Amino acid sequence: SARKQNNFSLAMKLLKELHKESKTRDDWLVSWVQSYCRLSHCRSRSQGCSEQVLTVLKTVSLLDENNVSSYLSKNILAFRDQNILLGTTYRIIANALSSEPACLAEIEEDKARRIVIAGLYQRAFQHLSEAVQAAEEEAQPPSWSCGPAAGVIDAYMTLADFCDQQLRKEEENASVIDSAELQAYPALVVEKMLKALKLNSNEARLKFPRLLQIIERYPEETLSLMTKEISCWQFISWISHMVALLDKDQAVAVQHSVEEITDNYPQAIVYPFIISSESYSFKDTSTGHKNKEFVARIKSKLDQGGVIQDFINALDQLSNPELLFKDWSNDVRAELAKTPVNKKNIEKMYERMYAALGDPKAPGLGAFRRKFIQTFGKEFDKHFGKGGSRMKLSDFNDITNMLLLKMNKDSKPPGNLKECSPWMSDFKVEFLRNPGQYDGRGKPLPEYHVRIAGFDERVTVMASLRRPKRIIIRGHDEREHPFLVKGGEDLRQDQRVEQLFQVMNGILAQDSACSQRALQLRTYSVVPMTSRLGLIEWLENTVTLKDLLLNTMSQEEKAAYLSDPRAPPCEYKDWLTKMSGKHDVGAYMLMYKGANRTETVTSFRKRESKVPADLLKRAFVRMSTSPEAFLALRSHFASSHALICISHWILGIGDRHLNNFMVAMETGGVIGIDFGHAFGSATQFLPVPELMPFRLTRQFINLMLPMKETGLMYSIMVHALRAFRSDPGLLTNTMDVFVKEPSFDWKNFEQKMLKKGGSWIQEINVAEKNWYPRQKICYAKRKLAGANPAVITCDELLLGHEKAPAFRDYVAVARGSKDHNIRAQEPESGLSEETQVKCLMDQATDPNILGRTWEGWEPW
Repeated sequence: SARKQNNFSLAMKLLKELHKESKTRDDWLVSWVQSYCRLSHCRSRSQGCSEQVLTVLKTVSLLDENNVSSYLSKNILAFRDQNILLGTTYRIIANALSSEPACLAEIEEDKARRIVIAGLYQRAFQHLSEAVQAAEEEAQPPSWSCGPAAGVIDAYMTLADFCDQQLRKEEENASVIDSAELQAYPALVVEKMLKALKLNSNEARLKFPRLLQIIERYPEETLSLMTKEISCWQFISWISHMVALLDKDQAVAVQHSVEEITDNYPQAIVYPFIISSESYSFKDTSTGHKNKEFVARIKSKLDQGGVIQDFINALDQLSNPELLFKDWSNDVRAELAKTPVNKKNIEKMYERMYAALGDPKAPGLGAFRRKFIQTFGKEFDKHFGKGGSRMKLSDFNDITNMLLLKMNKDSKPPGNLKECSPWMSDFKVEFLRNPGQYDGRGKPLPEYHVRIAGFDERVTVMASLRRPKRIIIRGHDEREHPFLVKGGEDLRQDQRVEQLFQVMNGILAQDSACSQRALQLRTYSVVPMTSRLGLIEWLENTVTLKDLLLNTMSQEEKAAYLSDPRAPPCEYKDWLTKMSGKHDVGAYMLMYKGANRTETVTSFRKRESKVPADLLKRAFVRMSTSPEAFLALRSHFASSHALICISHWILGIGDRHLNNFMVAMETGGVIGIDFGHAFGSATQFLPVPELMPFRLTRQFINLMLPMKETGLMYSIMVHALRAFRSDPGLLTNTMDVFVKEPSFDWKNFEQKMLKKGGSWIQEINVAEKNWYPRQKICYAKRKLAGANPAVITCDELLLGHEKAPAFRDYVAVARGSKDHNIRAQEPESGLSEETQVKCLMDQATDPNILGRTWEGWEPW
């Protein structure tokens, strides 16, 4: 139990006090696997772990043979011993081995081949990985010996994870002998898999569909074993991933999941219901028509008692008007350029809408009534009487901006309260429906389902871009539950975002340091629905901190705050127009001189951002009823804010404005809501050249007051990194599948755009046929995950487009600005553990990289 301690020297004296004591022979065995699980802990070193292995390997076979002939435990113990052979095989990247006479040859080849130059320099990887290949197969007898469950899983997994890193390492080179050994592993992926899983490590199933297309899939391994899956539950979390793939993905291989979906349709019918609708896609050709017709009957297997969905959809449509217009003027115009598509695709985009406008007095919408459209669709029955009856002309693409604008001046008058005349509110339950939300955890768990107990007629509009509309679901289990409305949003990437996010805080559990001081990161449950719509969960008493800044001005310092924003785009926009002629781009490539920039931000960010350093902590005295809980919630304020800069950086930014992650009034805590841009796009993309990793506003550290030394405390970011590196597979294997997979995520992010506006969306797809990375994201992404510092070297390397002016500034700012200020020159582009963070916080408040920036992005 001493080994629990995450410190090191302690387990050294204590091995000695159990190593001496001899009276039992089996005591000394546990002392071995103790000393070697100890060996495993120090293996988090760089060369130290290897050294420990070198020392333990000399004494691992030293007394192991002597102590006992065999044990169920000895065998498992043998498996553990084999485990350290992995610490041997790894690490040497063709480097110069330090001066180790006598010791190296003696154990490099002789201790590696059994159990010179012909086998090492080019082949030591094969010598060592075969000594452990033959050692791991000697962890197969736990499959034949019955026992108490626990030990088999520990090796089952670690067996497999040798082969994932085997296969992706194999995704770099190809030969004939590697392929014969590569034909010995991939059918061994399913065996370590399953084996009556009792503790879910779900990442493995997900990598596997990729394994069925990269080679000729294995029907039998997938047919036999996968029906014996429970040998409860587990049918869930893997929810959406399969249905997409089975219908069209993987051809015939994809079908093996139709025995999956129907070995999982019966139990928990409730969940895929909401998605499988969205997962229609399409079906093609001949041998799949036999199967397309099959799951089309699986569709007939779920429309029963599922006759309630159309009504729900009608209600959402009745609910919004502006979202439809913007999902209309952009989809209509310009997409009729190129080669004209008058096929079935462009005619249905009508039926989604132009049929939702020719039927408000017709049976299409006689079953799903609206009231705003009742007048509007009637005001729209007339204009569509002339605009719709078709056309098929291309010069009128530009003329549709006249009509849209006219109806925009007719769509802003309405949008009023109540809105219980659109019916959907007065939907109720008859004969017990002869409910929203779902549970996706592991384990059986029945009675979990909430039941909808009608709505409340009252509603709330909350103005923000798309103008969403808050909702309180009134519910069965004697409680309520509020929701929000985003019917234009493709809630799918943010879906996996939170999945990857409790992958995150699902690793913050297990580290002694992280757990010690209790440091988790709150997130919620988006619920996507049928691609064209979706809703979102809504906590209480949280708000945008921007309002904690407005109401703290008081009409006094608000007459001094009315113009406070005004101090940027008056005094800062003027300083643009002197840099170059006024416009939208900012002519930021012309923005030159590196000290002039530092002048206007050391001068104007001081004079301005000293007004809200007071105002901030002054919004922090109101929060405080008494002077003792103040040092708890300003405290938890950082407790949260540090877990996000570090976190979002790994994710690919948070890009969240002062209204895009919200603070909670009651207990601080900064759950972040914005998830539009991801990875490098927010800076890699040309339409908006914006660069900064996290956000650290000059008047933020100001809040902490005399927190100038370091920041976030050197505590936050070091517990942070440390938890991120210690287990690779998870965070790693999660993003790697998240990409390359969904068609929306890539090349269709050009389509995810036109969000703010549309002037950005053009000239992207034509200039971005070089945005097909997959292999240059993830590799350079995992070196990010903690394996590399660089930080600066990362961004320049990240952007492909020539940067005559922009690239120099980024390189100049990342290293040059701080390289005469040494925050960026001296940290190596090779490796450093926590150094990269010290500058990471640094390479943000540098007034040089704060100067040339975006307006409204709250850059202070």
